[PDB]
Amino acid sequence: QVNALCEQLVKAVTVMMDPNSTQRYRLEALKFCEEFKEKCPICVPCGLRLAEKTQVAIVRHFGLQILEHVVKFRWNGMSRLEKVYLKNSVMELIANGTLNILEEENHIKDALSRIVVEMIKREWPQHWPDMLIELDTLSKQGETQTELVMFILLRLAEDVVTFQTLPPQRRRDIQQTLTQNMERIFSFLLNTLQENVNKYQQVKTDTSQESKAQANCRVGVAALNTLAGYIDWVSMSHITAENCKLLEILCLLLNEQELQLGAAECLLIAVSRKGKLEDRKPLMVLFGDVAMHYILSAAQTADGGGLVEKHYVFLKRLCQVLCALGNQLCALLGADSDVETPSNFGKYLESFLAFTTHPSQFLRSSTQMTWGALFRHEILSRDPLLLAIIPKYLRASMTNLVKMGFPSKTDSPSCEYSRFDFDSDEDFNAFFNSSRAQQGEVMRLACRLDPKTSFQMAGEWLKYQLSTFLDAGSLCSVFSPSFVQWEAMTLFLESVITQMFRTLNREEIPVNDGIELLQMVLNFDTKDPLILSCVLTNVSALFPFVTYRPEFLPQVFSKLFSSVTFETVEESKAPRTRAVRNVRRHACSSIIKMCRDYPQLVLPNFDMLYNHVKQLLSNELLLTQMEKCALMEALVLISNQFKNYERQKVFLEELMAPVASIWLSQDMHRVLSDVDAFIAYVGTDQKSCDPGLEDPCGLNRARMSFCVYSILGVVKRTCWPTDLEEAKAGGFVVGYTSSGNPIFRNPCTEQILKLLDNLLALIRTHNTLYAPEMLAKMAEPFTKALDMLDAEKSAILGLPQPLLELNDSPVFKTVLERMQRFFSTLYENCFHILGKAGPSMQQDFYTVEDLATQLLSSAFVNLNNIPDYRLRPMLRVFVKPLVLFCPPEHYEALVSPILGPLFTYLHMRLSQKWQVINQRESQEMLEEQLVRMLTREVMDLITVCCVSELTDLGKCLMKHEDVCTALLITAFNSLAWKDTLSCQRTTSQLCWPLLKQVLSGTLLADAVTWLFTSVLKGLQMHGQHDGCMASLVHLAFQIYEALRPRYLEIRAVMEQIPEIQKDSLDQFDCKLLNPSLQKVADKRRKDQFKRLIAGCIGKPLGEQFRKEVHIKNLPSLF
Repeated sequence: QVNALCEQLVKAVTVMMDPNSTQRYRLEALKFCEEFKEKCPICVPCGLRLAEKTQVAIVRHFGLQILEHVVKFRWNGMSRLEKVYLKNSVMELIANGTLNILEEENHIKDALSRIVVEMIKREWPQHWPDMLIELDTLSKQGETQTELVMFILLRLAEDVVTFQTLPPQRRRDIQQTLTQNMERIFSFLLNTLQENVNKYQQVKTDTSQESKAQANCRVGVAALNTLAGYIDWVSMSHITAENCKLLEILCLLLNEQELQLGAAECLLIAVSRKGKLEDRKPLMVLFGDVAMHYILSAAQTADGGGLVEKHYVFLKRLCQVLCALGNQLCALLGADSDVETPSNFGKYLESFLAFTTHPSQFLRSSTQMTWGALFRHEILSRDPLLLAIIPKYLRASMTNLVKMGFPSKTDSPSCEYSRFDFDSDEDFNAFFNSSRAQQGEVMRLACRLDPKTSFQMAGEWLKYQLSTFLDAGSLCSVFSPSFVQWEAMTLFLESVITQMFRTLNREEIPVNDGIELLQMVLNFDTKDPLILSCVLTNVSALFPFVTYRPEFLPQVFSKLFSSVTFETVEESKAPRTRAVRNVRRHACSSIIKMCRDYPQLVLPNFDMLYNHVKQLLSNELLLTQMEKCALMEALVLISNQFKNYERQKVFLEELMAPVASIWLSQDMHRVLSDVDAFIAYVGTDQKSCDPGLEDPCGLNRARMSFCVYSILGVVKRTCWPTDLEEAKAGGFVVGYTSSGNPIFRNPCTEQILKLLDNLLALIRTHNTLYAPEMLAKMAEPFTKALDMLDAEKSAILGLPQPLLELNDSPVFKTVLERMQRFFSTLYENCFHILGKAGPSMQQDFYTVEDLATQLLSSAFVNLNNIPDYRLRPMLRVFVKPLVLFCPPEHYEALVSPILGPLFTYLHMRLSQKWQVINQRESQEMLEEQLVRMLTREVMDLITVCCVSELTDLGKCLMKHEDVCTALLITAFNSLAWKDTLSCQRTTSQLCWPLLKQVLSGTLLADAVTWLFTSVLKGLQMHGQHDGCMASLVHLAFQIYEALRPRYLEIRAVMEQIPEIQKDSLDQFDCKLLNPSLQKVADKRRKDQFKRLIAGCIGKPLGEQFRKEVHIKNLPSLF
């Protein structure tokens, strides 16, 4: 009667998991299986019958699965005798009903472990008085039983600590029972691991008894994985209980290749705990001769093996162990007197340096953080051993700055490890660039400790590159030793000199040697653009020496300005390569940096610099617009040093007059007004495309770009003297505020205000051009002229940038990309002008006649059709600086009338697109990521607009009604969105001040209904993140004691939270309703009602990647 039903089930399985079965028989079989679990009361003895070892494992995997199902749901409708019969029968399965440990399927053990762990979840807190003793006794009987016990303990700890697939009150009961008996649990795990490991040691080698070797080995693996499952979260006292004997056992396991990875992971998890400082002291035991003996022996033994998938991972693990150990030593010294410098610090530094010189790029990048923590420490940066290893570290660092080791090539021994750790040359390029940017900071931290040797090696390297001839891939290259060694030397010298002038006294600076190097790089000459860029960066790096010997100032000029006109490669026979543009750009940039950081040196030469610049501007076709306006920015930076209002005023009028004639001409005025004439001027209406006849339009859009760039530069660079006395003397102070603050006037104001109107017209036409009605007016080859650039797409999508040789590569290679870049840089540059316009000319720009209405009629014309990738730079570049740089007197004049409808539209749009996303390769995730970053920028803008404990401007906003009815729903509706980093930002900093200033209106608003659902749904959204849990509960506690003594409608949703006892709630609510603070005082009532809200706590996905989500102290191997 049951054996026939079990045969029917076996038929359902053999037709279910069969590729030959048609879908109809298959779907009906599935229905019979799920309906067997759901509809049958005799599923327990059937499932127990199917799990017999004699049956096929598949059927068994079904049977226990069925059984599992029972203890999940059908348990509720069960009797006591059925329960105890199920426990006894399942334990009989663990003791006897299991296949041989060597050949038993692992997933069978996993399902059985699911059963036992679920039965533990159900009744272990009270109904299992001797479960630990029982698991111990049954484990002692055999090896299979010990392994299964390891599975049960690991999965149990995973579910109770991380996944929380268990009633919450039972979760606290089980967690407290674990914490109480944790000494016995960890003692059992350690004793069993040591026992099975010792038996493995005694049976390491036998003639024909390998079954016990592989068996006890696998048992040791399971025990190590369970220990790794507990070490991550248990208290530190159990790790160091028996005088840290766990650490010595794990170190003894490092020599065993079959168990080394597990021991290394357990040790790494142990030393990576950022817990209580006094409990982390005994970790320093690992600096001893014994622990470092096993660690170093197993480490350099693993390196002796080739690039095998095992030895490399183990080597990474040990490297991370040494890193986290060093971070521990850095984190302990200085805070406690009992912590001292280890006796074997020198050998540790030598081995760590050996990891720094390793071919693997990953291993080299892993040590950089610990090195920075060593150099940054106050005590260890004075230890003579570290200072003794600093020269070797700097030499190895210089060796590491050269970009070599691409996985596609085979020129370096790093290429092999790069093939192991990376997918393509692009990944290796981006990773190497970032890690190099980090070793710049760590390397400077090393240079401040030994300036003499660092400057010595930098100078020697510079002389080497100036004298030595190296292979260069046309005599030009980007991957050759020439370019990579030139770049590495340039960055090294840059960091060395920068930190030198940052730390060294002026009395101890090698002026003669630095001046010598500056002369050597000024005399050096190359026709290669990239090398020329390296030379320019070396001149800008060596420039501080000019202050001691300003005689070099002419020649330096000659080196920079000549580089501005580096068209010597090709004039008109072929287009200029991207390398050339990069060189001229480096030249103009270096000129700006010189005029910005040393204005008093260039000021007496303002006449010759102005004359040479205007001689470069005499020919319109010679210089690029960015180059022209960059040199203009330099001239303005020099002009600021005049410190006289009328002088800088006259110079700016004369400088901007050519921009005034082109910008204020009625032809240009009509171009920026009519949307059709704008297209005819830019030239996007071209039906048939030919390389010729496109030049006049290029001069048109080039002239417009020149005007916009010039306005942006003059607004950005012009400034009045910092010192108030020099401001009054030069005529820059024209009044005083109501509060008594000074009033300043900018010389560029009178000129820029004449351009503001046409600028706003251009912004109007550009914002309108995104409408599909006007977008369809463009030609077919220019339908994507307003689309997002490919570099922006690959950048926001996280994918690496394309890898190309700058020496042989056109600047655009596509007229469509030239158009797209033009529209992007123009659209962003205009909002840069309006962004910097406020702080540049504050009162004269804020008192503009009908300012807010003109901005709403120019900058916010078509916000529906404007995409996200154009909206976010607008808010970050224009709105945020405009709000943050506006006084509270002019606050309600133009800030609020713009912020109201803008924030409203942001709430509506973000709500819509976020609904589209949450309702469910590179094209869709692109838009999704755009929405996410747009949400981040909106939340940051709203945050700084209202929070610095609420700021003054925030309250001045809270006076208004529209910004409140649009501000309150946004910050609290933002919690229900997937962006986790933006949730923690608004909760602790923004969401709470939004209530302390509406206490008088909260009674009239009755917003208790929307607020509690918003915060609860927001907890349901992320949940898993500990930060969002702590902050979201902090808000949940703040909104609990604030609205409960006012409304009774809180209990309408407070009781809708699942797994809630009315006795518990009413015994933690009514006692909280009455203050009784004079009777009972409590400060930590948060941890009391956290159990009252757990259906919203959220749980991470825990069916696919079980171990990685649970263990949070294991660094990713990357």
